[PDB]
Amino acid sequence: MERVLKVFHYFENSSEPTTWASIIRHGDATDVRGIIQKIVDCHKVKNVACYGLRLSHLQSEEVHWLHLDMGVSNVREKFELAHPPEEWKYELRIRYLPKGFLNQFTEDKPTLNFFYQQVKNDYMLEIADQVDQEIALKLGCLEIRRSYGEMRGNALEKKSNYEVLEKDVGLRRFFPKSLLDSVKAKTLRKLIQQTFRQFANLNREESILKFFEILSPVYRFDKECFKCALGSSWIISVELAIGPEEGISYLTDKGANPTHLADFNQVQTIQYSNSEDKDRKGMLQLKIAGAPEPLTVTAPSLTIAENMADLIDGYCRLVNGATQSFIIRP
Repeated sequence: MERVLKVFHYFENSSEPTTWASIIRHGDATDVRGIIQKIVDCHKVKNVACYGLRLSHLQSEEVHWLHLDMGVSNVREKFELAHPPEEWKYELRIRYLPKGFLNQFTEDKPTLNFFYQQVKNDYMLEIADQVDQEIALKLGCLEIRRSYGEMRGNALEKKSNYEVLEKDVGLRRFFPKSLLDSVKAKTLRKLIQQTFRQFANLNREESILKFFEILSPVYRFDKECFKCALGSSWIISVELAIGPEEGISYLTDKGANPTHLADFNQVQTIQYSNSEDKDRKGMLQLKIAGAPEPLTVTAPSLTIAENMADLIDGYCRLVNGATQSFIIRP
């Protein structure tokens, strides 16, 4: 008949951030696009094409982005052979960013907030413990500012208000533990009071935008990179960068900008297979309007190639007005 699927997401709700999720039924005709659409529609999203679905095994670090055309029941059955349902996590995420994405999301608050929460969640989890103290302070203060959006500008100068954050809410919701564990409760207070002061005047949008401005120099959230190789006979190792500003590009130096290969609007088709020989690499091949030869990518695994295929295809849908896939199947 049908089955129920928990899908975590970053649409804010008056509860624990970990517990932001939607429980949706799915039949045996339902596809991934269906799920996404269903969920984003509830929250009045305008930029529907920006969103994708990422499957994670809770034990291992492996990550699989589910393709929009794929059936839910088909894909769920495949992964449930490997490991039981409780070990998988399905979470909705923004993966396919438009050019000027921040400025655009400004006209779509649910999405701007979703992106903010997704990225802030990734920050806290990956690098907050090893970013500068000044940065970890600022980014936390900005969340206070946004989160307590009605609060006065000097309200944290009043001990008792800071105390609510210390004791009732917990400073763990805003700052990394490394920051909290060094510095004394009384010196941290004076640092937070003082840091918050420079963002006291900001509204919720200004807060969210300032967050990104401060985060982007020290943490990448505007593209994905893959170490793989280009060429169909002479293979060359590179680190591809795929994102809005650069389209498909490759990295060279630390500090130097990506070198451009091709924009998404030129990509005509996408196909991927596992290494076309005796190996376990993943081949990914693109037909591109303008170039004579197609762009043959060799990734370290089929999983990475599958994931690269989703990324590019997702962007192709976005950049054109498309709902058809640009991935050639059988």
